[PDB]
Amino acid sequence: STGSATTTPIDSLDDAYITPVQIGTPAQTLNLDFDTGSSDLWVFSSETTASEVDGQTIYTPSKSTTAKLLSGATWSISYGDGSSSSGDVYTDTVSVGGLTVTGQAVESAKKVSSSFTEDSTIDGLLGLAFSTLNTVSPTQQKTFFDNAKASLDSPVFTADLGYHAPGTYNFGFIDTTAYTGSITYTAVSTKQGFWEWTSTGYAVGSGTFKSTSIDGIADTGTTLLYLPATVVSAYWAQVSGAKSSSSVGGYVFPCSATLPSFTFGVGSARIVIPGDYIDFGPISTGSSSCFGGIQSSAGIGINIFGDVALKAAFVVFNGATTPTLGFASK
Repeated sequence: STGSATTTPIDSLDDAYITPVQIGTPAQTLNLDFDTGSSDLWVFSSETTASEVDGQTIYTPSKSTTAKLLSGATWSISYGDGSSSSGDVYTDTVSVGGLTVTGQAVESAKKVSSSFTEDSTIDGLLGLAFSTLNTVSPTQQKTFFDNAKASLDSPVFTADLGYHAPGTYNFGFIDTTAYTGSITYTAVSTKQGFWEWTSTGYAVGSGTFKSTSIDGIADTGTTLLYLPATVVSAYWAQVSGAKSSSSVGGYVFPCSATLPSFTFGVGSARIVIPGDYIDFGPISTGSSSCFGGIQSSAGIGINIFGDVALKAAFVVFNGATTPTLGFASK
């Protein structure tokens, strides 16, 4: 089997991407944030504290003939941005882009933090990191991809995120029309539960390439590119007037600037992020200070190849026995 679903930016800045997901019988379609940096599929639901729901579409398991309470199971998750959610668990039929899993753990939120409430466009998350990170207790549950894997034509999914445009998540096949040149594959460590890999270096604009190993994670659920402070300083030094602002919470730059590109290495191959991808607009409405899309990972504890980086590439998440990551230009 295979699946193919369009993923759509939630706003004009590409702050996140939503993908329609069918849950239950008859189908209930929720728009979920596909997140290769976590491993829980959770949804706004009929169980969610009413004051914490503001415009989201909810899953109502009592209206699904295939929903079953997973008795005794609970979940609770905290994300890198400090947001969180928790609740109990149903199993139900879940389909993405034509690909159907029966008996998928659907984690129903009883509580969500303010960040989730305040974002009316995201109805939940669908985690695509390794199932070892799944938070369901006392019986850990598998991700959608792990449940689908054995039925897939090939044990892979691909992320093809758009810049200010829709893109695609495919399951079970590699669309050879969706990228240019060849795909370069690189080793993955699953020791932390992430799609963790090592970039071979970087360049700023038309500058020379710096060969240096940068360990990080391929994370579709993170907006920006978070790299070591050395790398990030080198980038923003090429933008006149750019500075790190502790009051804003990262690098800002004059909105009048033209941003240079940023290149990252994948083995001997090179992925170029155009400068426009690194512009996240005014820090507040009407401001002439703009927020940068490349930020320091110092104090996160991990480097994150988030959407800013991933949307410049066609990315293969290879879930074979020995997992690997593939990157192509497009």
